[PDB]
Amino acid sequence: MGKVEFSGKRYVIDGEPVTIAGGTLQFFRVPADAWKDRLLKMREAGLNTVDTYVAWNWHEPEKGSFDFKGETHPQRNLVGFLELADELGFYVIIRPGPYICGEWRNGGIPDWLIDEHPEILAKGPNGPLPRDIYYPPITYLHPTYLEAVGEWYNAVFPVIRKYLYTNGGPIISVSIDDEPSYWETIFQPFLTDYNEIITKPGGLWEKWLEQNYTLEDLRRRYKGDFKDYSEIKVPTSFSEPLPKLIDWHHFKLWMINEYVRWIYERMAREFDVPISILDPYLLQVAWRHFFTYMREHNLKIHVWTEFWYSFYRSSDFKEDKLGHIYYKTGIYRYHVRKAGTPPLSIETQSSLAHTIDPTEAELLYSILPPLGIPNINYYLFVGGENPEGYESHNGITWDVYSPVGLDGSERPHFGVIKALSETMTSAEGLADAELRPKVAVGLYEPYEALNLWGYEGLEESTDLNEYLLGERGLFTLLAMSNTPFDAVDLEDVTLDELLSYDQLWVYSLDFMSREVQDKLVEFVARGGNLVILPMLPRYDENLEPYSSLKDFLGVEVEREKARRNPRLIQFLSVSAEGIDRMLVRNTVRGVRGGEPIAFLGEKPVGAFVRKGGGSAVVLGFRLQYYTSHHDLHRKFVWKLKELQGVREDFEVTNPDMIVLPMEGKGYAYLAVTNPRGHPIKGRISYRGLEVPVLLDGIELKRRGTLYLPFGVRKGDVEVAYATATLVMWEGDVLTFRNHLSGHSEIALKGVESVKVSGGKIVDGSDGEVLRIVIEHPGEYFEVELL
Amino acid sequence: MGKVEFSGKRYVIDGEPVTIAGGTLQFFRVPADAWKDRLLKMREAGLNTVDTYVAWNWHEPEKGSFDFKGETHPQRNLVGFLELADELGFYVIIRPGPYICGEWRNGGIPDWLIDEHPEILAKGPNGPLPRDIYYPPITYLHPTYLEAVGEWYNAVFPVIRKYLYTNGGPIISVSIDDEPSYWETIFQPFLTDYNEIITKPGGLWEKWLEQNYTLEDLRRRYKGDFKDYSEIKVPTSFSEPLPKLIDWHHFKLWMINEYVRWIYERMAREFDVPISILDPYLLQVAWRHFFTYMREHNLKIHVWTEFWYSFYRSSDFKEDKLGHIYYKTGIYRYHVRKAGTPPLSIETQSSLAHTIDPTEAELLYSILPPLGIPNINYYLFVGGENPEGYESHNGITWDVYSPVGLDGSERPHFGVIKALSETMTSAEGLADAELRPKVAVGLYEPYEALNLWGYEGLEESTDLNEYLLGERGLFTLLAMSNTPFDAVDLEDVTLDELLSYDQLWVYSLDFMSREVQDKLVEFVARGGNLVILPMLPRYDENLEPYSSLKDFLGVEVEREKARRNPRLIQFLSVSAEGIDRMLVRNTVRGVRGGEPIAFLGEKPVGAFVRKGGGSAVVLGFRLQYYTSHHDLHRKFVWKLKELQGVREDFEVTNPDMIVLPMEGKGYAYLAVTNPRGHPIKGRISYRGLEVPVLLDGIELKRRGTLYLPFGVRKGDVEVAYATATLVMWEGDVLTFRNHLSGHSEIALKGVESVKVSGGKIVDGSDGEVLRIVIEHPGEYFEVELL
Ligand SMILES: N[C@@H]1[C@@H](O)[C@H](O)[C@@H](CO)O[C@H]1O
Ligand SMILES: N[C@@H]1[C@@H](O)[C@H](O)[C@@H](CO)O[C@H]1O
Repeated sequence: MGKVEFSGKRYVIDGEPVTIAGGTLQFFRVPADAWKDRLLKMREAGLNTVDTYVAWNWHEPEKGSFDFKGETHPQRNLVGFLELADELGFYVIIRPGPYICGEWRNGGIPDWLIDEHPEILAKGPNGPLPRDIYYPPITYLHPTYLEAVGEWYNAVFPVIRKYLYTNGGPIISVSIDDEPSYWETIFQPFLTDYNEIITKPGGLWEKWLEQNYTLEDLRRRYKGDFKDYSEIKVPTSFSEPLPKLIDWHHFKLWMINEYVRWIYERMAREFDVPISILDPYLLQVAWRHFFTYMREHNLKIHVWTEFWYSFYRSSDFKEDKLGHIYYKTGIYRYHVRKAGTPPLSIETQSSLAHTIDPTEAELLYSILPPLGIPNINYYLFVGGENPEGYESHNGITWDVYSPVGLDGSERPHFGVIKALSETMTSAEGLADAELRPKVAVGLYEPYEALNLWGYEGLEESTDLNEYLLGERGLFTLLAMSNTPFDAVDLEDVTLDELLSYDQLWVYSLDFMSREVQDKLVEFVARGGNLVILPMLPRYDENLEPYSSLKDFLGVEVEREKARRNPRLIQFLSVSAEGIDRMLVRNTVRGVRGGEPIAFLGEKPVGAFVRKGGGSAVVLGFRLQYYTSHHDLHRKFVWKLKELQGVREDFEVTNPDMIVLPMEGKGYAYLAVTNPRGHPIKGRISYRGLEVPVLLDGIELKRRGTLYLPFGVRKGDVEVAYATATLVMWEGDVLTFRNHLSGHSEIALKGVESVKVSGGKIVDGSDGEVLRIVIEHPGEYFEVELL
Repeated sequence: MGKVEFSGKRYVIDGEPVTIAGGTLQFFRVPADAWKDRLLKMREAGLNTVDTYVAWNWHEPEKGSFDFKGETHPQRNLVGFLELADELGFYVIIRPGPYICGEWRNGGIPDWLIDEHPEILAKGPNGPLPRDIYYPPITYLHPTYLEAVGEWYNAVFPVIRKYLYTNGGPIISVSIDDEPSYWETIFQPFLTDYNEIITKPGGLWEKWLEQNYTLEDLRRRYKGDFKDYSEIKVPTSFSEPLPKLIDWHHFKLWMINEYVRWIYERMAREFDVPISILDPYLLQVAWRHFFTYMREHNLKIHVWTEFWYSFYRSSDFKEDKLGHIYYKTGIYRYHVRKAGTPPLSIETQSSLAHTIDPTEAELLYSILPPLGIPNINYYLFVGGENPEGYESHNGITWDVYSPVGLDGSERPHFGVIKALSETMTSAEGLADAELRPKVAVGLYEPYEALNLWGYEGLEESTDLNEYLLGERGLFTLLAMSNTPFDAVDLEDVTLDELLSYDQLWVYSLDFMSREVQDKLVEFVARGGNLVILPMLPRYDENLEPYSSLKDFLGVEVEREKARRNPRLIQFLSVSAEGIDRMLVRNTVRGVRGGEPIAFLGEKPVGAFVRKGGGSAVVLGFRLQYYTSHHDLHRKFVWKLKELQGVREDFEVTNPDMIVLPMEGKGYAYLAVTNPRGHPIKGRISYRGLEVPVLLDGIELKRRGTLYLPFGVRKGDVEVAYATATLVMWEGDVLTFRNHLSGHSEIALKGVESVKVSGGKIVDGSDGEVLRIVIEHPGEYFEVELL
């Protein structure tokens, strides 16, 4: 019967592509007598999909007693919820754990398991962890754990199976665990896991060492005199060799990988819909290890992501967050496009901030499609409450500003979700259209680890949160400079992939593998344009001296140590052509050789070198997002792009108008956004076409986003452009939305006349085109083709 | 001829009270041909005062080479700027340093001084500080530094004296240095200052010790066996008695005080206008030591404050900030009102955030008058540029989103400043009206120091930023529960002052002085109502066992250590009557004895006692601002208020409508604000009135604030209430502003009928009270009395 398939960027249900617009309704945390009303409110919001966990400890409250029908509590009626969601026309994404996070007791793991079998608990290097901590960590690969999970799955899997879309029910995907990260302990490298199955002679650590390295390799890599693998003790402090620390991290990722494989093999045998997972490891760059392991073991897993930015404070989704969002969507889509599964955000923050400003929510949600993710689930969409004994992180409450309250109230971001869902499910060709940046950023996994840890040994700081990702990060600068970027894994990426970009930015610390340094050399030599900062690498992956990149480039970068104490971090000024005293923070390194292009006083601190038809810019400083009237940071980006020949497909008159062109075959949708949120006006050019023509500019009165059609066609009729979002085109009626100003300009080919409702034509022109300006007193208006 | 006096809350100029509405125009950073136009823009904003620094290193670029007239650079023409400001009818606040901060090179200190005399530099405990750090720190009491400062003052003081308001010029105050804080090093207790003049035998530390304590005292306080003061070496680490660390902190404050007095003695000789200072120490609760010092040396200094919340990122002035602003305004006005000088914010952030949302700016600024500060200077008001060689923190730019840009453009918070300043200068009786809370918080200065350091030696955590001050702090919870509060210094406050409140909240750590413990006992014995959390003190100021408060209360509190590792900090649920599973964080202590009122499972963790004539609520947990549908943290505050009989003078139907009553002699103004910013509707009860009567609730559509008149009158005519701000009443014309909804209700007594302009009457009633509901299409409308 029913079919759930996938192609390109979408799931395909019974042979029709569908864009997922989902809300999370955790049935087990919402009164059963309210489920139907709340699903009707999701219908009203334009959602086609419902996401829910299934919690082990909820449905098996005592060992051996399973309740999926509401026999012991009406909120244990999984069966009834799945039947109701189906009757009401929803797809279901189901997430049966065992771990479900969810701010729920033990993340779904039963106390009766942990209390009876404390030997499964993960341990610290000096003994047990405390027991009153949230989500008690567990040693994944302990057989007693796995056996118990298997018994959970044996109960719940037959219910899932019966209700799969392929069997006449609603369920379209089953997810593995929940963002498995060692129970949110991977961030702290010596908190976990020292369980004896790991650390004993012949234990998992020793076996993993033996599978990955020769003993001699480890003697050289860790600078040790080992006579047997059993002599290489688990690390317990930052005084141990950095290579060994990196290995300990990757060992943990390996154990998570084995756990995920174990679950996958059970799910794959039982279910013929897509098997999914959310944010493996709670890392991003380290996904390289996940996708490689999937390929190695033929695991057909659909990896999904999430976007969370504010917890237990008001929302804070403004221009500051763009760097991080661009980075995360970038590295996500790099891997998922190569796996061939649809990009999807299974958790898109809609709760857990105390007050969610609708314009900030709009910015977050609406930037996901141009950044490659058109399939979006809002979490938590339906507010709830925690049954007694199942509280964890919020006490009784599970309604922290959800779009629909526990009482059925509608909060302001409900209407944001509704408007964007209508567009995403209805606008022809939008989901399939793709941003195609001219620029890439090169990410390097080991640095993610170091940032996670706050590692301090090196010449350069590991505060990549500050210099790359955050409110002043380089990535935020690139976004706000109107420089869209792909993100690539520097170890995995091919030369041909790199050379597909006009400019590659690489942030370097002291060390960089031989394989990556040599690759960058080849990139440049073959015509690539590099920007590298704030130093060149001096060491390889083993911390042994190695500098092929630097030697090829023919410059020299002074040695200087970056500072960590905020009071001691310098405030310095760098000048360049057309750039008088641009602020830079922290230690600045002289760059000798090549053509000097930036200066700290009379000292060169950035240089340009050409090699064949390629080039490199080497900066001895951290370039960050700062803005002002003078706006030198943005200007410097633009000067580097001009130096290396980078030309975007679009131009703007107002630098605060951020444009992301979503290109399809013969058409595009330009996402046009105002992240700063102050009123802005300007013109845009796309591939040489300047818009608007009759209006003085596109006006965006506040923070928000438009998806402007360029070349969207049906038959012989084309929307050459519009300054309003084309929400849908049904028969001969075009529905447009412009919630950011009171007028819109539309340019049409192939039609002689129109009738407008919800507004008045106040201006127009041509033979070439039917151009009209419509004043509309609301957000929505319709143009009927005659 | 002119006189500058002061009474109450206001400076009194030529016999008349004036409300200060200022902007900073740092003439030295603004092109001289724009000064006039910028000052005229300030007059359009309703500003009556201009603030500026005078920079030593700018007007003395070489030793002995002074320029105050533009003889060497047009922006050195201080004299010309003062004449201009005077011609244009501005008051001037002048701030001649020597330190001026200002994101300016060395904070104003000449390089030729530091380069010739490095012996004046502050030292670290291990060696010199680095030379390339911002604001090179200086040993204030080094005779070579003070000689140099004296020469600066011998040059600029005659200029300032000529231009004093008392001598026919515009200058109404001269400020001392700038927030002297040991050059932003006081926060790190072991970064500074180990200059030999401090640390040597017979040096400033040893002399301070001997002035403050006997040797016998120090043996007790430090648990030591010293036979000489020379054995008591300066601390360089936390492996010192905690009292000794507190004394090292206080000794630095004393050095700052000495520096201030040295400056003050020179100024007082020269100047007969108020001598002012901004935020001594960059601390708040430590102001006790500054006011005590003022008293002890008979210094007449006017202490002013500042409000800054976002740096080098977008503004973020939402509900999360209210706890800190209530705290800081509270402790400021506690001290300043005892001093008898006017409350004034000399720097009210209007720049240095990348984009300032006007609603967030309005919340920041408009909350100051109801929190006791009607005199406000907006910094930086006029955007500028730094002369070459004088950059520090921003490179070339000094225009980071100022209200007036470098090019004279207006940014969106200009209009917010204009509208507030027009109201503060025109609304009769507004500036003199006073908040009179029912509740106070008791602040304890040693705990401020421990929060600065992140001190780890105690049972309780010193993370007061988290538990008291910040986004989830207790003080934000108080503010958002509609509980205005005063903030009192526990050490200084009299019993009489305490007993004037209906409830006192005290956050306690392990130790609390015998004086303060005993004062708390007396307070409850004499009828006071105490709330104390999350423990009772077990030690006195010398860390010897001392538990007078506990002993009097007759409770016992479990001993448990609070956690610092975020992964290990507990999430727990506390219940009470009406309160099912309210979230708490971190360790929870049983409280045995008294009437149990709060429970962790079956364990009492909060008790209520009645002792002497008063009462005390003792909580073994940290109460924080979390919100949700259930809203249990606000509800718990409400329950405790009820328990102890605390009744505000107002009631409100919407708990997000925050109300601060400003009480006058025969009238009041109710500040009504929407800090969360989502649209809110509600009704207010106040002064026996219901507001509104006809209109369907007061609507605040977005973040912002109204000052609603109650009882404002001229002769027989009285505004009983209105739901718009009364900005001015001139002749028979009342001018109202409601920029937060499109309808307002007015209630007048003594007048039979009115004429409206700017709106239409859409409902009304009479008889002893004329009530009209006006629909207005703009923010302002007028009511003329007939
Ligand atoms: N998958 C988790 C959710 O289960 C949790 O509810 C959400 C908010 O903390 O964080 C995401 O990482
Ligand atoms: N008095 C300083 C100012 O001089 C500075 O310009 C402002 C912004 O950082 O902070 C205050 O603390």
